[PDB]
Amino acid sequence: ESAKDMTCQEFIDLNPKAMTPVAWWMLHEETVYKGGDTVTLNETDLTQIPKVIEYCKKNPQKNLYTFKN
Amino acid sequence: ANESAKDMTCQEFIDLNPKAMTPVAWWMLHEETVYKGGDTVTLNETDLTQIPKVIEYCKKNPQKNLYTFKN
Repeated sequence: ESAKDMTCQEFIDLNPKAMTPVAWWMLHEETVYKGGDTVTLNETDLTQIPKVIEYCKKNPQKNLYTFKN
Repeated sequence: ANESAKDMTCQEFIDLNPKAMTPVAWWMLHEETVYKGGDTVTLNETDLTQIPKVIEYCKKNPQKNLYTFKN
């Protein structure tokens, strides 16, 4: 029941108010934080999160975390 | 307007895909705070104790907003 177990279909079906935190976590957990003094969205997220959504629409059966491959 | 992560109600939180609860709670607890983690972004022991308290808070107060946990 971890985020790494979430499918792309589950991701695109999330309450919209959950999609940004979930996408952020997938993109950033277990990576170096490069975003500055405070935790915030940054331009990388502006460009990547829409790509995650599109990737998951095209590949709903794949796990969300396969975006990183 | 009413569609942002900051606007999530406690009822919405307890109704989430269970796989989303930890990332949503983490973001609520950490967004806009000073980053005090190590080299990489990981859960810490404060998250271990606080995230269950977030779940309990929203179960007890479904009418309140998630982000009011911080108050």
